[PDB]
Amino acid sequence: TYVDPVHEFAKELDATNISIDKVVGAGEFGEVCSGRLKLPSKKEISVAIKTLKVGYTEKQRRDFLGEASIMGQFDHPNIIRLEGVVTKSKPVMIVTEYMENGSLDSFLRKHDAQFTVIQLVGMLRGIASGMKYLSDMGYVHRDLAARNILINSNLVCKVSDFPIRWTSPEAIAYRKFTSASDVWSYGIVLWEVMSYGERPYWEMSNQDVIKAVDEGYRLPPPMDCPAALYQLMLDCWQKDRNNRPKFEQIVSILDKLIRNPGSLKIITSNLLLD
Repeated sequence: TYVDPVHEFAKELDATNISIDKVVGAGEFGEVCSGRLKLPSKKEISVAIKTLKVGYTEKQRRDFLGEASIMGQFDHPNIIRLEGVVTKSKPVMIVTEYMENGSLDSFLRKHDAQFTVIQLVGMLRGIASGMKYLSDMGYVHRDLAARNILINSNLVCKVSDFPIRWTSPEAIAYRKFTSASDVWSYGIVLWEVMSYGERPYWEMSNQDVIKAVDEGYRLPPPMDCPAALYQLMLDCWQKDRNNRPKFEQIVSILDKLIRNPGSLKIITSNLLLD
């Protein structure tokens, strides 16, 4: 079980063991960079590193470290790993799993139509497996989107970031956030992946995204989308949240498609009424 909140779930790292190799850019609370971490066993790994800005407020520090207090509760291959934090020296740091290929939406946009269907399904299965663990822990992510999935050098996808286009109708209507609203979001991620990082609902007015979805309109099948995967999207996007599949069921569906890749050969900016 997840517990809503730092040193209970995060290792205090010795800054001597951290080196910075490359500055990436600015983040919400400070700089973002990458580098290397020397583990207690002397193994050296690549890591992503985020710093808290100089002259931070106490609220900024709490909100920044709050990420680590959440991430550190999870230990799963498809959830970004927290290596630890530095708090006893400044700048304050959060050190996480290095992911060579960055955010999934931007990665896919660079590689439009360049992966096999089975490669894409493997990415999707990893995301679903991470979400099955989060939901098993009782954690509702609320921000599941391809931009919040990171992808490593071997194309393994992992949930990160601990949004009207990704939010279920009931969560928009009255803030009813449940694991079933994360399943809705997963359906949108499925569409994002099969579309190679197209923006869900493009740049439709937000009021129209809300109304169209309420009226029964759904994102159209991506080009060359397997029928099985478009059906899975529609299932994730059931109006009745109780009729959406559970994450365990999504993982099982994708595992069957991986085991029977022939099934993917059956193929299915305007919204379609469902």
